[PDB]
Amino acid sequence: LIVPYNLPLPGGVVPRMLITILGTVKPNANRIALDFQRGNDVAFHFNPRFNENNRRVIVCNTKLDNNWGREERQSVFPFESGKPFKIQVLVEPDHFKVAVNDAHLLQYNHRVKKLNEISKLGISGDIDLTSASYTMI
Ligand SMILES: CO[C@H]1O[C@H](CO)[C@H](O)[C@H](OCc2cc3ccccc3oc2=O)[C@H]1OC(C)=O
Ligand SMILES: [Cl-]
Repeated sequence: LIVPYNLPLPGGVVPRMLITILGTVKPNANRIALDFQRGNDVAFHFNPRFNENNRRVIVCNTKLDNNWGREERQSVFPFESGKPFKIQVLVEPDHFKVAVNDAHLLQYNHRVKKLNEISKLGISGDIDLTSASYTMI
């Protein structure tokens, strides 16, 4: 698939929706980003950074009216340059739940509450993207 890739989420997200992204991190990658969007707002930005001051960190945040909010940072970093990955995002009633390579990684409490209006997922960064799909569990 071509990156950046836009995956429509028809009628928005709902609890029990599972999104699966398969790809390979490029050698010498700098960043990956998943952006769940509500129009111009970003309800959930998930942003692995491979070199922030010589550390690897995952930054999560929300953008409202063009302004970024308070960051939530995770130091557990399961991505590896050059290697294949699987990201699964499970929508639960109170948070997005993220697993990488079948291991739980983090939860992100819903700040944007109109879940039915979060109707696009943007996938970008230094990856080769193999597939991006959703199903209901
Ligand atoms: C406060 O802004 C930083 O932190 C934000 C999260 O709190 C975003 O990750 C944002 O990134 C959004 C962003 C970065 C980007 C980088 C390359 C290409 C396209 C990009 O599109 C973006 O929205 C960051 O901004 C910078 C300089 O990386
Ligand atoms: Cl809202």
